[PDB]
Amino acid sequence: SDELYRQSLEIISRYLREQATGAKDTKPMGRSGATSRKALETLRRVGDGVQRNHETAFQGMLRKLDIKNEDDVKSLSRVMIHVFSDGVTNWGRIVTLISFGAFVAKHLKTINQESCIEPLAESITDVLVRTKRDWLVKQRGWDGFVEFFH
Ligand SMILES: COC(=O)[C@@H](Cc1ccccc1)NC(=O)c1cc(C)c(S(=O)(=O)Nc2cc(C(F)(F)F)ccc2Cl)s1
Repeated sequence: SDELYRQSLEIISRYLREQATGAKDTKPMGRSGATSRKALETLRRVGDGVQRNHETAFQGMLRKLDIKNEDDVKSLSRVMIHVFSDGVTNWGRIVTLISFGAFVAKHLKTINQESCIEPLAESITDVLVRTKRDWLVKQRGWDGFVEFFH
């Protein structure tokens, strides 16, 4: 019964999976699909920029966390709650979180741990929704995300 969680996971999972594999998911979107489609298109544009600009920082974080398997992916939300909460909440920081997700998803594909990508998307979505639900609600959720970056 948690639409914010469901929609956020759908968007984040889609972005991480396509980033890691290079393949678009042809399956139709769930509820509020038009918005989710625009949110995904927005992440492709903004998140690809973030990944280019944040390579150094993202490599630094990946080295320190040393993520190599499902056990490391399952412990990630505890670390990322700390990292993500340690700064001003805005849409930019939220994109950075998801973009770091995509960066880690690409790494997981590289080391033949592609099966960890869905658990990673869950972890990222957990961090976002658990820490920022109230903020996301006030900022009009994914409709707000799309509008902000238009
Ligand atoms: C305000 O929006 C920013 O300025 C974004 C870019 C941006 C600019 C314009 C449009 C969209 C985005 N950038 C940042 O918010 C950040 C960049 C760094 C390097 C940090 S950090 O120092 O806290 N490191 C760190 C933090 C996270 C996160 F997101 F979970 F908090 C994951 C991974 C890393 Cl390595 S936050």
